[PDB]
Amino acid sequence: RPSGTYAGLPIADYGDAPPLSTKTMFWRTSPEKLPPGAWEPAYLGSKDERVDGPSLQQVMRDQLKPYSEPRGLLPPQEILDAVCDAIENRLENTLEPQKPWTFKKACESLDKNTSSGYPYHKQKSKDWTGSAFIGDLGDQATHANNMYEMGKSMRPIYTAALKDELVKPDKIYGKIKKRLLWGSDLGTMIRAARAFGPFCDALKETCIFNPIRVGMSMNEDGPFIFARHANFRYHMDADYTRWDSTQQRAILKRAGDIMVRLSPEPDLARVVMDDLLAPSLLDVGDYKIVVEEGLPSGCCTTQLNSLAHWILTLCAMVEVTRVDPDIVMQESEFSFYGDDEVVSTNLELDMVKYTMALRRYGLLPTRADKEEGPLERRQTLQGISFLRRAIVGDQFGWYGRLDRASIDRQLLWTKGPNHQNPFETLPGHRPSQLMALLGEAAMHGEKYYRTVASRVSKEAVVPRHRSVLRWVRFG
Repeated sequence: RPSGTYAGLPIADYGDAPPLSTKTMFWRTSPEKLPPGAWEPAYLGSKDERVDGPSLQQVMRDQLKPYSEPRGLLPPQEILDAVCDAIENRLENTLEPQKPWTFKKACESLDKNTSSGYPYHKQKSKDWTGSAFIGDLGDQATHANNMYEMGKSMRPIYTAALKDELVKPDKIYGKIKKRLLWGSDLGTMIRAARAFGPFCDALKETCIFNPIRVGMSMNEDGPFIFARHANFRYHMDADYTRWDSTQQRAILKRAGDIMVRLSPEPDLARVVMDDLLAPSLLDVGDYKIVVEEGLPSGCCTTQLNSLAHWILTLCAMVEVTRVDPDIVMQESEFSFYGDDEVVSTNLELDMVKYTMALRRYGLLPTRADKEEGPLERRQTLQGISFLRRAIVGDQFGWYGRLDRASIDRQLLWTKGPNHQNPFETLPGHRPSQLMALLGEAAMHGEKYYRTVASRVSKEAVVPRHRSVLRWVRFG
């Protein structure tokens, strides 16, 4: 029945999480050595041969601290109110009304390759028949669904984890850092997917017309989305640091009012929503801690986080320019995917005050240069980035071009089963991935593609440069 603080946060109970994984899924594609510049998978803990560093638990503690930090301020009530209304008005106008989700659809929509979280901590497939859940997950899922249909509350229990992904060298060999993941429990996933799966489908259908850019295909949808943005005189990217842990529950509650209101079973979704926003129970292994503020990375949450982003951005804009939110929306094009943003506007936005305002809400915008100061607006869209592609304009139009280093990386590394040493190579010589690479290399001109296609060829239908450029850009 423990007590006290763990990493600045109140302890609620003993934890049930199994230990943090010390394994990576990335494998080198060749045995050849790697320059000291190259990205490698994030730190693997005590057992990590590359560097003797701190414990994984220590690394997670360092991630949890920002959630203990004092919130920034709320935007002035009247602005928050007018922004929330304007946003949800916009969505009422564009969103196609939906059928409620069944338990069957909810269960289908779940990613079967990830852990079911508390209490069973098991890969979802392991109890999946192909069309239903059985055994343990079947019970948990059947239970969660009854509570959801009854409008009864259930406390989510997230399982803390650290992201296995490629990071730049100083994250491994300098100050070691690893991204915190919140793994929802199955019951929560089922309740959230019934409540809000409709909103998500509806929202996915309008990824071109609305600023929540989730669902967008970079190749097919990119050039339209960018052309839209190019109609506006000024363009910017706030590029936030620690978005998730700086969120305010008060802002997320407004985002959640919107989702709820626009759902086909709003009384049922209300309960789920309130459950998702109540102080979060996080299992860090030793303990389950209560985290009252910030955003939980677990479950829908990508849309809730984009809504919140839209709310925040529009508040700063309304505050500085004094223009009504729906008018700001008339004179503006926004792109959001959680923390990621492009904002284009015809309005004469004061950058110093816009930045002041975002910092006042407790957000941490950052400059391109990494120097302190006001946010920078440009009169060209070229240069601004979104979803890891750089936005380029040419005689034929606007497109998203992934940078060289991202492409090089996908050559150097591949996914496989979990293992302890990232440099061990995978025996056996992935064409689906190899195709899309050649595509991305095409957008970079003559010299670069010819050195990529060379490497690709060594990994043993590889056409000419302009013959794939035209494929990936147009038909």
